[PDB]
Amino acid sequence: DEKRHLYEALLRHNYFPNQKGSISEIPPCFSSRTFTPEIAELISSDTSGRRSLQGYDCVEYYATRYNNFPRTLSIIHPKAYSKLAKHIHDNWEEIRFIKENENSMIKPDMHADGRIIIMNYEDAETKTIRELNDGFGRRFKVNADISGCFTNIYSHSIPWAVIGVNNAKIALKHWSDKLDYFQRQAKRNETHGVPIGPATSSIVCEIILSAVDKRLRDDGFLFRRYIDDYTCYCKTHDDAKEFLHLLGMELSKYKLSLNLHKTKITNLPGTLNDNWVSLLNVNSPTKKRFTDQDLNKLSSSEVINFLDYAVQLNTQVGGGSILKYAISLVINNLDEYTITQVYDYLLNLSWHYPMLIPYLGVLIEHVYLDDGDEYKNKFNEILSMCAENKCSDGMAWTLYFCIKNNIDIDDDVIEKIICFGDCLSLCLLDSSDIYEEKINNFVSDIIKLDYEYDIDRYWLLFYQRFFKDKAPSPYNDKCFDIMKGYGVDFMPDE
Amino acid sequence: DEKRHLYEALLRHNYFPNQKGSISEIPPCFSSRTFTPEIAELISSDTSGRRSLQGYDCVEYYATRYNNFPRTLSIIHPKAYSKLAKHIHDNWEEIRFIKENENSMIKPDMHADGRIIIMNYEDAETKTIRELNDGFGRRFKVNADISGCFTNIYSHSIPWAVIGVNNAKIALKHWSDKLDYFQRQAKRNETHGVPIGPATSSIVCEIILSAVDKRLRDDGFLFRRYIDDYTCYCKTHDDAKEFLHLLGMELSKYKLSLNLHKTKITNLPGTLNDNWVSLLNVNSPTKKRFTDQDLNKLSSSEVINFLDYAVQLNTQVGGGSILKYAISLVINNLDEYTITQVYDYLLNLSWHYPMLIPYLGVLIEHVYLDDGDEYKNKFNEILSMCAENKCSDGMAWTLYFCIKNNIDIDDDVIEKIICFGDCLSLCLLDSSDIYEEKINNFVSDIIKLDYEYDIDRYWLLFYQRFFKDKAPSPYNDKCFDIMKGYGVDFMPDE
Amino acid sequence: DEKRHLYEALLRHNYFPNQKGSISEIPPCFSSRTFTPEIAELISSDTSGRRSLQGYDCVEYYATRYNNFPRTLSIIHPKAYSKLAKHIHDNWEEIRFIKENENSMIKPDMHADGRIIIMNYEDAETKTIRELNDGFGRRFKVNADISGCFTNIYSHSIPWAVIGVNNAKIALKHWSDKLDYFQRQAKRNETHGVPIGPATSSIVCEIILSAVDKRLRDDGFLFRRYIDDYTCYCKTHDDAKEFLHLLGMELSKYKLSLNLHKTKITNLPGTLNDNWVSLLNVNSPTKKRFTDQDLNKLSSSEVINFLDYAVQLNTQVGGGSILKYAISLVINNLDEYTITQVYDYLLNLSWHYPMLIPYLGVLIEHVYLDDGDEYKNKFNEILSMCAENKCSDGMAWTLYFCIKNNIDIDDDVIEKIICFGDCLSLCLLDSSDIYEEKINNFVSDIIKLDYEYDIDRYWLLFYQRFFKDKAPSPYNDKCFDIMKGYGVDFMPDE
DNA sequence: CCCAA
DNA sequence: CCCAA
DNA sequence: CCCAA
Repeated sequence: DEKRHLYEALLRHNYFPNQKGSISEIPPCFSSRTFTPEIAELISSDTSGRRSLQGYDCVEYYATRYNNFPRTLSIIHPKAYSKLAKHIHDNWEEIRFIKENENSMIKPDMHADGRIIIMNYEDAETKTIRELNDGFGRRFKVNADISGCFTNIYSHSIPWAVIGVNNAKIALKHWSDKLDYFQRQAKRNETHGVPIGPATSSIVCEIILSAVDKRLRDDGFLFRRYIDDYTCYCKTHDDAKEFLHLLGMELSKYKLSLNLHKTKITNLPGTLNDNWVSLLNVNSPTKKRFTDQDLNKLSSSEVINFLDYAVQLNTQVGGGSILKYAISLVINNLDEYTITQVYDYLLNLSWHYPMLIPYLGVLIEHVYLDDGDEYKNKFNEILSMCAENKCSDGMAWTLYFCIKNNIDIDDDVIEKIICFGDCLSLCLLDSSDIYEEKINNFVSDIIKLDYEYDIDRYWLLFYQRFFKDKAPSPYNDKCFDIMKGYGVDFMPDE
Repeated sequence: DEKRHLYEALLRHNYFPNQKGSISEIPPCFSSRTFTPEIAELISSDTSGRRSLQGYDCVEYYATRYNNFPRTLSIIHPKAYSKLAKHIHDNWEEIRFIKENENSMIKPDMHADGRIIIMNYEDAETKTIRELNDGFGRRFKVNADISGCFTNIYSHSIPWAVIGVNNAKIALKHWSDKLDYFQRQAKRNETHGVPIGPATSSIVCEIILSAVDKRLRDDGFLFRRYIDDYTCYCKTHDDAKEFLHLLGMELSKYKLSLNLHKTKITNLPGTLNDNWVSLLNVNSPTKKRFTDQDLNKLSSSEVINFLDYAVQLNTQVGGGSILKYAISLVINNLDEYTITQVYDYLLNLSWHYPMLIPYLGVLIEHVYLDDGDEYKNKFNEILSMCAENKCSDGMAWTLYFCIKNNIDIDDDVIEKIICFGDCLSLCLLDSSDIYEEKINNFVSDIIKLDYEYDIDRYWLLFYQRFFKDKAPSPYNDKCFDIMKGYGVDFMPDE
Repeated sequence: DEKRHLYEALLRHNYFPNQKGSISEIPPCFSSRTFTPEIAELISSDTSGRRSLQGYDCVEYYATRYNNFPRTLSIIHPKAYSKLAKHIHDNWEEIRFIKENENSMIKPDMHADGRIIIMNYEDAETKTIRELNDGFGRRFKVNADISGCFTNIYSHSIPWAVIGVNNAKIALKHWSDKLDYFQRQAKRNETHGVPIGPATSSIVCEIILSAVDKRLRDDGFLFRRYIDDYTCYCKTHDDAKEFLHLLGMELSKYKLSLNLHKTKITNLPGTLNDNWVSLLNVNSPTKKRFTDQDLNKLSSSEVINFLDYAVQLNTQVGGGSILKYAISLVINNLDEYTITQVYDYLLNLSWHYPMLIPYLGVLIEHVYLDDGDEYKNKFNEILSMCAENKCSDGMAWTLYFCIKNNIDIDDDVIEKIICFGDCLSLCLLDSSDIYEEKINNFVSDIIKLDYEYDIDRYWLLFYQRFFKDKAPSPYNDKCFDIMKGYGVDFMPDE
């Protein structure tokens, strides 16, 4: 069923930020499964407890981009998220028009693994044919980015996209207003912004932007929207300017604005991908298959020189995730002679760029990690860099590697982890049970601060300690008790 | 025999512009065969008919270059061309000194297919050895282009190249003066310019430039001439300047001038080809043979990324036919999975660059052209672009593909084809017999205009309608009747 | 034994400049073998003879770099070199601390072929792991070159590096002062500069720079020294500036200075090699092994286009020996169809860049050198270029090829060789015995000039003529008689 | 692997 | 195929 | 080999 798959996607698969295709932003030890729709129904049915503050804060997870710029993913508190997901499920007949939006490529869709939101799920076949069909006969390409699609989207504009702005103003119940209310409750009862990473906020953004897509489609524009990025194909240059103008009016109707720095008009034919993508693939040592596995095994010189050229392209161009693309090109065609060289190169690049840290888990088995403790020092230096740069993705993945592979962590970097206080990193540290007293001191400071949003920012740590009977429930409601009684575990075993 | 091969080359093979090596400028449905030297002798023997105007105009065929710049190829009227080819044949003993010109690479030569003029016929072996032998010991390379070798060459300078300028001035019969007269009669009795594409004008240009080559050779210069482009290899820089000066005086002796924008002096060692050629071949996915056909079959990612890199190189460098070179690199190593992707990419690039249109005939069989009529819309949009940009090569090749592969053509683009009025495109439209009344209206307008040059500009259309008994002969001479009686057909069946 | 291997390395293997890894700076017909430590002991024991001048001059050998910049290698006179090598051997216990210097990569080391100094002997395994371990956790790379490590190194600073500057000043016997004296006697009793190429001067430079390396190491700096080039890896930018400052003080302590033009600070991660190295290897047609020899045989188009791209990279970047790297990439994977093309390309590039001349010996057998005498003209034009540009490496290698392969040399270029008067080229000319009277006139001019340094600059030519009984010994000592009596030959047969 | 320092 | 939006 | 002049 579409409805049941939507419910299980919202809670069991796309609650945590898990929208990436190949490697996740979060280590795989964190999983939102065993959090079923029945449990969320029981949470939403709970009315006990008193909150001094209005709304709920969320666990914040800082993941670096390719330019080391932090992006704040969020894990919503399960009470507010359960209510929001239940309301989205209950009115899915009125919401599912976002599925039949041909212009939006990244939208809800029934996937095999159980998700609804997967970025870049479509294959290169249909992708290539689609951009060649859209770009045919047109000599201008328009790239326009919404400035604040996650950070300043208007929750009160959720009705305005559904029934119209004027009709929603006269009408002030409808499901869109309740969706607005629950989306506000997801983040501290704040009217602006949505948590990045869950599919509920992606559904809300699709609902808001579907009216803009419909208005642009009714004017005859050929365009594709990936989340907030619009790519339009225009026969003439005034058509590009008119698309930009009409998109500006349609975004300003819902209190949104184009990123004036990011919008650009290029001459077709450009490239189907970015230019660095073709530069990398045309220089890839693994670009041709041989159908025998011994032939397509890369040597040391090939991979080392290709990664050096990738660093050259990242410095010179820097138009995207060049290093991650090249590493994913060469990481699966390695032989056992060259594992140490590529692994040390990945260690250096991962110290410089934390987004390359998860690739260390690809070759984490072949590398003799005991050795002469040099790898322990390198991993702890990576942890120091992650604590200094305040990035949660690299620290979480490195801590996952150290816990799984029994790499020892010094006390000095544990002090830096507590000073940073990333919720997922502290969840991993609590799951190791070595550092119980420091986690206890941290959560005691959070409790004695008596701020409800401070507890909400570490609800996952508090629930992981409560579920293992290491700490009482910080809240006075029954949501944590309901989740513990039905065996909800966000750090499950295999 | 050299003489008979020359005659049959001039009339049966190199009458139409057919000097290209791999793919012709004209679709293969047009052929100058079945136009034998005996028929041209009979045409030249004909003296009947009266012309109000002096000379003959020619069919004009606008072929795009790599930068979309139009180049006007010309098909000479068969009366003037027959007289010109007969005069060139009859005095071939006095003309054939252009064969023994070592500096001119593109010159008449007895070829297997029957032509005398084929551009770049020589193999990479002798080419590579020749530019390495010429460039050895020299540190300067001079590239100097004649500005108007086709557009402002002096017909009265045809005697001046043969017997000398002063001796030809005192002499004012000689065969060079009659060659001048027939070359003038080839284009409207105009003293300046030669029709591009036939080998008669190439022979005339070789005759004129052979004296310049002899004067440069007698001074000890090591140089190579490709049509109008001079490439000289010099030990010192003053030798380069002295070559430029002496070439300027030798060209000004025959009322020619160097293209001052195009001339340049580069430092040896450069590259044997252009720099983009080596950039393409060093990045080519097909650059290495494997001797088994399954191994050297390119995947989708390889060809798509190589063509994206080719578009990048065409935008960034633009020093030559980059896209045509890369397409010819990858078009013969395609598997049946990737035919649709590469064909759609070629359709887009061919809409943007009409010179890539003939490559659509390489994969015209494997593509399911019926489908859902999308390919029909794409071909008609290409026809619209060709009508708007006023290019005859792309329109002629697209019309050939549509007629051969039964792609339907709307009336709206037929209006644009009649508005453009390309002679070869209208020949194809008349050969389809669907659009008889519109072609009849067009030729009725040409007849009622009563301009002899206007009839000469569409002589091929008029003769194709006369040969199929769809229209009477527009002329009053017996040339068309002679060609019809001996079964001359410029649109023959296989 | 380490001591005996050091002695035989200093005299039999690393007397001549033979520090290169793959191809030597000197043709292999020159060999310093059959010059044993016993013979050098006998030379140093000799006290006969009188010298008007103090010290000895050395044979000068001008080898081009990648930018055609001459570098003066030197072959020390065997009396001064024998004394210097004997003194270095006799106190090797006090000198061998330069072996245990971890920061210096190019240092004395017991090698299989008998040398102690081989540049870049270490494999890519340990090299790659070492630069990845050193560059981990650091974001700045410092490249600082000593300006005059060969040309203005202070011989009187040899004690200052050993016992300290102040202690050596108070002390004014010690072995360092005698090493200073013998190093001065090696080059004309001059206090500044060392002869480039022998391992004795490399040992002296290592002795001087070992104190600087120790002072930089005791401050906690992570750095690597290749001859005169320092590469330091720093966590912060002030650490880079502090390394530069401390290295400046440590060099100024021994009257050395940094090359202020060459020093630079780059951002890690850069590339393990230079950027052009990865650009060449990522574009190399031979970069992947196939384990069957027929598959990894390069075609003509592959090598020709790769060498054209290499010339493009050498012109555009010019950061190192790009052409030599690419030629060594493609010279060992050639098939017999493409030998002529690559050989002519190498002939052109070797005329333009004499450092590529030794590669002509790789394919000197497969090329039909008799032919139509064109290769003779090309080799003599290369000899003319070498005489004009005053380069000894290209002339010596070309003369070796002409003598070995019986390529005739005209008298006109022999005049240019005598006018240049390179000692090794004249040694080869004397070893051919064709040009005996011209070599006799040259050495008669040197003798009648009555300058002892002029005889010392051609001591190798004088000894080669004396050993073959073609001329008497120019000196009045017994060193040449000792070398002749024990069969020392610097041009030995196989 | 293949250069140079 | 392999990124990101 | 594969373009253009």
